[PDB]
Amino acid sequence: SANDISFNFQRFNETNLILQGDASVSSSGQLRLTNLNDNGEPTLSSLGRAFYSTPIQIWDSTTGAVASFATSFTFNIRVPNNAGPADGLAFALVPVGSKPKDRGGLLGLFDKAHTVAVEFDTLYNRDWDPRERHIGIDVNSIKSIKTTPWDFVNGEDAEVLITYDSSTKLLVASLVYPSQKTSFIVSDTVDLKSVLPEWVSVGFSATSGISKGNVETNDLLSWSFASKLS
Amino acid sequence: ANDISFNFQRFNETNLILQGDASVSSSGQLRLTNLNDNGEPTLSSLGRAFYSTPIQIWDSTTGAVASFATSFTFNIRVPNNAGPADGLAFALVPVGSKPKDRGGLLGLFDGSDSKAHTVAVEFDTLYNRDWDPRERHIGIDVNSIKSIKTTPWDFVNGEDAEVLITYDSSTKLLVASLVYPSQKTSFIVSDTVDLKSVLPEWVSVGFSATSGISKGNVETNDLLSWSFASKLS
Amino acid sequence: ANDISFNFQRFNETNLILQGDASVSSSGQLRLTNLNDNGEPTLSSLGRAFYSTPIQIWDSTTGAVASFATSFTFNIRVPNNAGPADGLAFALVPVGSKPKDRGGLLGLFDGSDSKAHTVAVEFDTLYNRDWDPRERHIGIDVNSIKSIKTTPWDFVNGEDAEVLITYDSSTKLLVASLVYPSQKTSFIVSDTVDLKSVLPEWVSVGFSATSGISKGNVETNDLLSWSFASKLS
Amino acid sequence: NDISFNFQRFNETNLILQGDASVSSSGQLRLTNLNDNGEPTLSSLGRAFYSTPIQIWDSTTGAVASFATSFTFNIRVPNNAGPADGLAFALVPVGSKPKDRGGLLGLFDKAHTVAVEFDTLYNRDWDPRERHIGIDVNSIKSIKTTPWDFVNGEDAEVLITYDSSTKLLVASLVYPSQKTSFIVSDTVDLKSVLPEWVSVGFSATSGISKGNVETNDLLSWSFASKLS
Ligand SMILES: *[C@@H]1O[C@H](CO)[C@@H](O[C@@H]2O[C@H](CO)[C@@H](O[C@@H]3O[C@H](CO[C@H]4O[C@H](CO[C@H]5O[C@H](CO)[C@@H](O)[C@H](O)[C@@H]5O[C@H]5O[C@H](CO)[C@@H](O)[C@H](O)[C@@H]5O)[C@@H](O)[C@H](O[C@H]5O[C@H](CO)[C@@H](O)[C@H](O)[C@@H]5O)[C@@H]4O)[C@@H](O)[C@H](O[C@H]4O[C@H](CO)[C@@H](O)[C@H](O)[C@@H]4O)[C@@H]3O)[C@H](O)[C@H]2NC(C)=O)[C@H](O)[C@H]1NC(C)=O
Ligand SMILES: *[C@@H]1O[C@H](CO)[C@@H](O[C@@H]2O[C@H](CO)[C@@H](O[C@@H]3O[C@H](CO[C@H]4O[C@H](CO[C@H]5O[C@H](CO)[C@@H](O)[C@H](O)[C@@H]5O[C@H]5O[C@H](CO)[C@@H](O)[C@H](O)[C@@H]5O)[C@@H](O)[C@H](O)[C@@H]4O)[C@@H](O)[C@H](O)[C@@H]3O)[C@H](O)[C@H]2NC(C)=O)[C@H](O)[C@H]1NC(C)=O
Ligand SMILES: *[C@@H]1O[C@H](CO)[C@@H](O[C@@H]2O[C@H](CO)[C@@H](O)[C@H](O)[C@H]2NC(C)=O)[C@H](O)[C@H]1NC(C)=O
Ligand SMILES: *[C@@H]1O[C@H](CO)[C@@H](O[C@@H]2O[C@H](CO)[C@@H](O)[C@H](O)[C@H]2NC(C)=O)[C@H](O)[C@H]1NC(C)=O
Ligand SMILES: CCCCCC
Ligand SMILES: CCCCCC
Ligand SMILES: CCCCCC
Ligand SMILES: CCCCCC
Ligand SMILES: CCCCCC
Ligand SMILES: [Ca+2]
Ligand SMILES: [Ca+2]
Ligand SMILES: [Ca+2]
Ligand SMILES: [Ca+2]
Ligand SMILES: [Mn+2]
Ligand SMILES: [Mn+2]
Ligand SMILES: [Mn+2]
Ligand SMILES: [Mn+2]
Repeated sequence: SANDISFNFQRFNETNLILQGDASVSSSGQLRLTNLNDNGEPTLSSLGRAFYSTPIQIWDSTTGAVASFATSFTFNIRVPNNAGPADGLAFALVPVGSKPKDRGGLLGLFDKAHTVAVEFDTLYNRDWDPRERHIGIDVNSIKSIKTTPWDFVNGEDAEVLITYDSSTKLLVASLVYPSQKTSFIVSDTVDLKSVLPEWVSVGFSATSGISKGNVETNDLLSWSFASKLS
Repeated sequence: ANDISFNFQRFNETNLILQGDASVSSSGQLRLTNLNDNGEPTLSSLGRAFYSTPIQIWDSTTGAVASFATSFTFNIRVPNNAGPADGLAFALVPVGSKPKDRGGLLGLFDGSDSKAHTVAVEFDTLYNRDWDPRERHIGIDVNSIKSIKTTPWDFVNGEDAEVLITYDSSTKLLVASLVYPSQKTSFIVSDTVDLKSVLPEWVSVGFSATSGISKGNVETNDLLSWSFASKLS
Repeated sequence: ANDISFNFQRFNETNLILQGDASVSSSGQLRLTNLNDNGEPTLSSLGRAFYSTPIQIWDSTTGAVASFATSFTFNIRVPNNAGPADGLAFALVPVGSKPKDRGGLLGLFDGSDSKAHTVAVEFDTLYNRDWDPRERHIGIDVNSIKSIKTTPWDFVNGEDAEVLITYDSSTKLLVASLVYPSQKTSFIVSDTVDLKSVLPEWVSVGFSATSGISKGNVETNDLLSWSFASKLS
Repeated sequence: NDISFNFQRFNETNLILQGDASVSSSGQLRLTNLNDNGEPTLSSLGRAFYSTPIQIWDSTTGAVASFATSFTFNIRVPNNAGPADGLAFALVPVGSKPKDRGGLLGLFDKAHTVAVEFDTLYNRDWDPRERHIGIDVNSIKSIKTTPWDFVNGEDAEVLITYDSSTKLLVASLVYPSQKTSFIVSDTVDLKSVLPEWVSVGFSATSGISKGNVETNDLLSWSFASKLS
């Protein structure tokens, strides 16, 4: 029963995605999670999500097996002139068929949750966030089990790698800016069996801010995923 | 680029589109055609099953064509005092394609004058005199149940068959091989296929099978494992 | 579990052990056998070439046996008014083994009473009356030039042949296939081989080829590309 | 010209061992010397390379490899000692011999060498003060470092990647036991520093002075390269 799935997209197409809320694929093959107006500028209170169109098996109830996975992606978050960024984007494992949740600081993921995410959090929410912008590991809550500071760079491609090792239960997320040569990493244990259903949708969720001048694009340029169910 | 790879040692309904009689058993076998509650195959059965996300086979903007490889183990079992019919096939079909004719048309083709935009590799257990060669055969099927090429296949009742199908977009060569690990026998067929001119840009990949329409011509059409990989140049 | 994988679209001497007449050309072809000053293959030529790191095929502590898959493109060219001889083989051999007999023994086996501890897949272009089947063939060779199993091979002069060899350690099935993309012809042979009982734990993987010993029986033995993968379960 | 390997246990048969390096009966790559009590010894120097060279770039085509390596290491310091000197993953010229002991990690003394060091001993002439992960381009004086909170005797998991399209080299380390993680990244022009073909592997040294010593054990190693 040793199952695997791997995919690699250097360009996106709608045909193998479930798009929700504001998410679209551009004619240039970019996954734009949040809404652009007719002038190509990001709008307020935007919420988009996008998932690979086939569910991934994360664990097996008969055998007690848990999947290991790795994903990499390139994102571009651009803030217009005279604006600050909000709210961020996340890679997520969510229940099959789940619909977007609350927007703004809850990143379309949160509002019995069964969601694990890695957030790239561009806006301080004083009720649960650390002060600086951060990479967070989110287990059924917007209040991360662990964060690491992230020195956000406006409009420059970020390259992410997230891995999950089912033998150590360690989830590790890293981001590098090839242009700035800066890099960030966070790691914590997450018991996927105890939090997620057996099958999940994998993909992304992103929101723009709810108030004028708190806004950003949330673009994915490339995405690779691989899972192995031991 | 748009690459995809999967490996199923056990099947689950969650990542398949099942059509007609196809089911996944509680043991994780993909049973393409109908079994009664005693595990005996029924007449005039038709099932298909596809991976639930479409595969990009070629790109009209760039002219790129995918290369792919698939392997699978199948088990065709014929009840005592029957011969086998009709066979099973691995296929690339248009997204949202519905099953076609039963019996000798393997749920992939019909007697219509419309092109199926379907490429398949058939494991054909029943002679249809209007298009088949006389012996049981592996065929390469391009928009027709009349294979562009076949090779004889010495069918073995109820024994696991291991298949490998490869498509090289640089030579346009499609190659299908089958081995019976129990009998140590092997078969192979090869032909060129221009995927761009026959398939749409995106396809569903999976299987189609039919049982015979007449008493004493019947078989199971079980898949035990399936691996697929595609790479769009 | 341990693995090794490599893929060469062009050869370089830096990652090969070359023996006898084997050379790598400035165009990146692995030429196993020699050319005379007239640009024709010479008589009694013998070359071998191995990946320069040994592969672990099995483990005596764990009882694990490797599964492997290899693919390669070869070009055998015969001068006008000649027939081909003797052939080329993919082989697993003991680490540090030296070339064996010329001609019909393909540089892999000799007339000694010692076990060569060698498994090969031969592409045999010359009938040897003491042990061969009548037609040219793909053979599976276990410690002897007298193949445990062969399949006829319709040799085509000077056309690229594409080979795939797989070994599944769970069924012990070794399968070899050849296709000519130009002719769309294909051949396959399969048999079980217990690698633990024949090979040492570590082997060198690569090729062996010979040209004929008598005028008018001669060929080139060129490798154009080679991919290998092993997985020690 | 692509190459991939994965060793969950080591064997001598596919390695070039230099100086003190050995493979144990348990299949661990021990880069530095152990005494009869299984304790690490002073002034040890060991290297170990995959026994086939890797093609890193091609002068005819201008192609540069992308690569990725992962490995688990165990650095153990005896009681009443501190650690020295560290271990490194390196790309070195084919047939390269070990260089200087101690703080030079067996790699330096233009040695046409690129390395990622896990540096357990402050050398005031070139190091930053805290233990660190460094990117080393032809010098023991890293082009870039990041602090590393060394944990005595706990398994460390490393990932190093090199993307030839961005020229970005990234190294990361995690302690699964402590849930701590570290990362450093810089651009490296491999064409201008390495030969076309290299040996890939490890170099490690134990300290030269009493009470500065460590084991330098590799437990698993995966490597993959792709010459575009
Ligand atoms: C392919 O993969 C699939 C999917 O993974 C495999 O299918 C699974 O197989 C396992 C093992 O056989 C099944 O486990 C068994 O489940 C039953 C309970 O079944 C009923 O409840 C299911 C759960 O419902 C809750 O959770 C879901 C989300 O996870 C939620 O949507 C529901 O609304 C519900 O929520 C409620 O409960 C929660 C806590 O439990 C609360 O928080 C929440 O707020 C609510 O109160 C449900 O999915 C299931 O429905 C499926 O199956 C029915 C048929 O029964 C079908 O009609 C439906 O369409 C669904 O498909 C049911 O309603 C449980 O009783 C079993 O327990 C026995 O075994 C355990 C294990 O040892 C023992 O501890 C027990 O004592 C007992 O003896 C068992 O756990 C699982 O139900 C099933 N899931 C699905 C989605 O089908 C499939 O087998 C794979 N195929 C192959 C070939 O391998
Ligand atoms: C990586 O993978 C590799 C390859 O698979 C593994 O390596 C292989 O490991 C196996 C298992 O250890 C080795 O084979 C064994 O080697 C044993 C030693 O072989 C040598 O020594 C033998 C004995 O030598 C003594 O006796 C002879 C007389 O018979 C004298 O001539 C000689 O001088 C010695 O005499 C002295 O000691 C004896 C002690 O018995 C006294 O009696 C005398 O008084 C005197 O003092 C010798 O016979 C033999 O020919 C060798 O020289 C051997 O015992 C055993 O049976 C077995 O063969 C492989 O050698 C090794 N292979 C390679 C390629 O190196 C490795 O394990 C793996 N590593 C991991 C981590 O898994
Ligand atoms: C993704 O692929 C789809 C399908 O090939 C493309 O959508 C088709 O585009 C053609 C060309 O304009 C239309 O005539 C079809 O009707 C489209 N089909 C659908 C379902 O709308 C699409 O262009 C590709 N997307 C990107 C971003 O490349
Ligand atoms: C195999 O690789 C070797 C080592 O790079 C190539 O030889 C070198 O080629 C470069 C560029 O052509 C020269 O700058 C070096 O001086 C060569 N060194 C030698 C010949 O030792 C060699 O050409 C490659 N072989 C093939 C068949 O491509
Ligand atoms: C380290 C995570 C495993 C990646 C393969 C699914
Ligand atoms: C994804 C594999 C390509 C097919 C040619 C052997
Ligand atoms: C190493 C992969 C080979 C498996 C044999 C089919
Ligand atoms: C399907 C390709 C086989 C050659 C080695 C991966
Ligand atoms: C061979 C894979 C390279 C990946 C480096 C980012
Ligand atoms: Ca926030
Ligand atoms: Ca028929
Ligand atoms: Ca012969
Ligand atoms: Ca130092
Ligand atoms: Mn946050
Ligand atoms: Mn037919
Ligand atoms: Mn022969
Ligand atoms: Mn240092």
